[PDB]
Amino acid sequence: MAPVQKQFREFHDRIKLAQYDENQTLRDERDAVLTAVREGLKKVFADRGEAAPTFTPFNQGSYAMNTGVKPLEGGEYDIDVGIILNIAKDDHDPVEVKKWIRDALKDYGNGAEIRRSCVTVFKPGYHVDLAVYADPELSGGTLCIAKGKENSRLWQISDPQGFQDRIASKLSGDDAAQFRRCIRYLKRWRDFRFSSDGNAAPLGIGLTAAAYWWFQVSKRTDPVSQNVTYDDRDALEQFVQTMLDNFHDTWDSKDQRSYPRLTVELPVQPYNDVFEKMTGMQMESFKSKLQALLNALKTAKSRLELHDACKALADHFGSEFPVPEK
Ligand SMILES: O=c1ccn([C@@H]2O[C@H](COP(=O)(O)NP(=O)(O)OP(=O)(O)O)[C@@H](O)[C@H]2O)c(=O)[nH]1
Ligand SMILES: O=c1ccn([C@@H]2O[C@H](COP(=O)(O)NP(=O)(O)OP(=O)(O)O)[C@@H](O)[C@H]2O)c(=O)[nH]1
Repeated sequence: MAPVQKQFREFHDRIKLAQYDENQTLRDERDAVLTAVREGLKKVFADRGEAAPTFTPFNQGSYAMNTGVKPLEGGEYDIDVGIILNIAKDDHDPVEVKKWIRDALKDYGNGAEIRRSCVTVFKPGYHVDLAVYADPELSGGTLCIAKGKENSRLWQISDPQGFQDRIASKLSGDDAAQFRRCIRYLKRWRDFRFSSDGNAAPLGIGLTAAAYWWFQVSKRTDPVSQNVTYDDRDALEQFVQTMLDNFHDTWDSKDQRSYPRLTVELPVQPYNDVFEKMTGMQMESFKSKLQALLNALKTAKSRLELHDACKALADHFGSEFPVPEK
């Protein structure tokens, strides 16, 4: 077994949150918000004199892709769900359609909100993000998400299920398990080391897309038993180094200097840079913490004391990373 592998797997056990298909609590919180939208929609449509449109829900985000992590103590997790309304996109305003959902949920938990890319509804210790789509069958065969706020506002080409397929299909079996563990490791690193300023934090979807582009399996196959052991520390080292290698100095005419920028395109429509909202200064801070994480992964390979190897990693991963006594 690889150095620190046992402690990586124990860390993984502590940070993992079970996917929808394995998690009754998340399925119930999801389904309660879905019910709340159906009932809520009757109310909104009683003023327009016809049946509210029906919707088809589907799982999205980390609990659909089995890349979910528990929040830090007193943080919130996000349940992500898509609803495809039985509407033609050209017949309705995206913000109008997101308004229906917001007003449907106005009086659910601590209220609803219209975001650039979703309607978010707040409850204790978690929020639910409802991506709102028009019917492809009614909208010229494309799946379009409702983008923009009151203060702003389009139907944008979207492919959440294609993204989810890409993440599921990149690898299989125990190879795909290491891939998923390494996404979760970086999500906990993100939560632990970007807690000062949430806006500066690399989005979960960006770490997932980065893994899609750049993650490589690390495993060794015994010359005798042919028995296979995974090396998460080495997989993470190679993955982090590859991300660092893809930062590019980018000139900023206002500040008259360069900032290092990591561009991570979604591998499906709309193929946008998921990190495009991060400022140059937030990118410089992201790069420096990634470099510090890389340095710790290399130190952890070289320590004679397992205590010192694990301590070096706990400095970047936080309180759930096991540190054996010296
Ligand atoms: O397909 C999609 C796309 C987007 N989303 C949801 O959209 C959210 C992305 O976050 P956001 O873009 O909706 N937030 P925003 O209002 O732009 O913040 P800011 O302008 O800085 O003040 C995420 O929480 C996703 O879960 C989906 O759920 N599904
Ligand atoms: O830019 C994009 C593109 C796509 N999506 C879509 O939104 C869904 C996930 O929504 P999300 O933004 O919450 N991503 P997630 O993986 O849950 O990060 P995290 O909560 O930190 O673990 C996915 O099914 C994507 O297809 C976005 O949210 N943003």
